[PDB]
Amino acid sequence: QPEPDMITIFIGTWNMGNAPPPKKITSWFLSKGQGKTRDDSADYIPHDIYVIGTQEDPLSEKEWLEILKHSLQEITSVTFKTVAIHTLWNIRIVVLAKPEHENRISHICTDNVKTGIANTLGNKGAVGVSFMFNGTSLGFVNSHLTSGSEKKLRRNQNYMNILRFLALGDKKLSPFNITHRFTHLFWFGDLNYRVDLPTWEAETIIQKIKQQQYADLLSHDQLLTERREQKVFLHFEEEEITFAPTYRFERLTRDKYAYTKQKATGMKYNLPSWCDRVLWKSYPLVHVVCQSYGSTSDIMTSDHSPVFATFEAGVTSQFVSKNGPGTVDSQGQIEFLRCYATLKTKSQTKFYLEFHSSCLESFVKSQEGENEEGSEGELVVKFGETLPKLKPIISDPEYLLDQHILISIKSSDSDESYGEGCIALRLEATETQLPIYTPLTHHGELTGHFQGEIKLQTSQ
Ligand SMILES: Cc1ncc(CNc2cncc(F)c2)s1
Repeated sequence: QPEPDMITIFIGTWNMGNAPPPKKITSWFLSKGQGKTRDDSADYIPHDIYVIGTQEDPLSEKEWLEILKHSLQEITSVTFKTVAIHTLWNIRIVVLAKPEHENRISHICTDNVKTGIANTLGNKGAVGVSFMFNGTSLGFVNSHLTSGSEKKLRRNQNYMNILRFLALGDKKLSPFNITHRFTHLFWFGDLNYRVDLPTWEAETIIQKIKQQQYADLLSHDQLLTERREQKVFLHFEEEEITFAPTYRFERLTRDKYAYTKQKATGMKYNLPSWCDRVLWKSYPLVHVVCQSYGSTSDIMTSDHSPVFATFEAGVTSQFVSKNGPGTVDSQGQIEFLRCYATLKTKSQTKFYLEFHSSCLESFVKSQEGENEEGSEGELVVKFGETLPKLKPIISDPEYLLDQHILISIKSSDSDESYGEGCIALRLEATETQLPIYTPLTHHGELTGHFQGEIKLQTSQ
């Protein structure tokens, strides 16, 4: 039975509004309703992995798992295995996988982050799950960010706290946050970004939604505008939105948006908004294709509608050779030529690099680079031809061309990372000098760039 080179992944996010679900929720897992929906001809085909994020979830873990498993069994006639479940307050993540994957999944991690301080600590934050699927690392984040139209900056701060402090994936990747630890990272939830239009325009917005004319609303969506301005979710993707705003509905229908200020809302307006979102970030040149992104129309117990997204994702096999794992494969090497880091720092410490990759026995430290002053007042750190030659554990091009090198540039004075990025080994040529490039981030904000050339030698 061959190992897969692709899987499909279902991502669901639903703010349940503290109400139990209705008896039938299958439309969620079938990607049926509004937006980019799944073809009816696929309804019996199970996804490989289902990741369910809830917010304001009133159920016990046992109660929700029974509903989820019975839903999937009805759709697919498959009894899914529980990979992980983790709950912080009323924020929950469930991961389910086809039984045939049970011995493909390992290194399961869970964690949570509580956002805010004093007043604002006690219900917002994030839960996450990571694991290895054969040779591929997968991370999943469900976050419930700060509410309210005038708190976009708070949401952005919540985002940065979550990516800094959520401890998932390989703890040996010490310089790297969750935005660099996984082949594929999915981040979803009630992100709570709003359509920024004046309150007086509520009925006009409702009109536009009834006409299915979303363009003049999406152009004011705070998540799209903050992402365009590089304030949040730098280097993440989101599918185009083609479904109506998923908040705030009157319960038990979808005919009415409930936007007016009430004592129950803290006298705040809740103009119709795309609160409920799915974004992803995959390593460079890894296959990932969104095959659905939409909302259900028939699940009406909450003031939010459920959101679904599905993906094709590239995966690799747990490779063994005569040599690696447990030795190098002398026939393989990775060389870096003419490399330099450009950093936004004012600091004047010397810097060194760390190269991390599961194609190495352990990470590799470089010599210090040569600092030069750049023409527009930046720091340029030159490595020239001084970088260590990296010795992969396996030389087979079928393995090595699918790998990635994580790079951290660290201060010699403090050993703190000033920037992290990732280089794909999926090159146009071997034994050939080729340009490489990554942006560098720290705490998920842009701090610089790394560029140079690579020369990859495989056994072929
Ligand atoms: C990484 C990014 N590149 C462009 C972005 C903005 N995308 C957008 C879509 N629709 C309506 C808008 F106002 C903006 S985010």
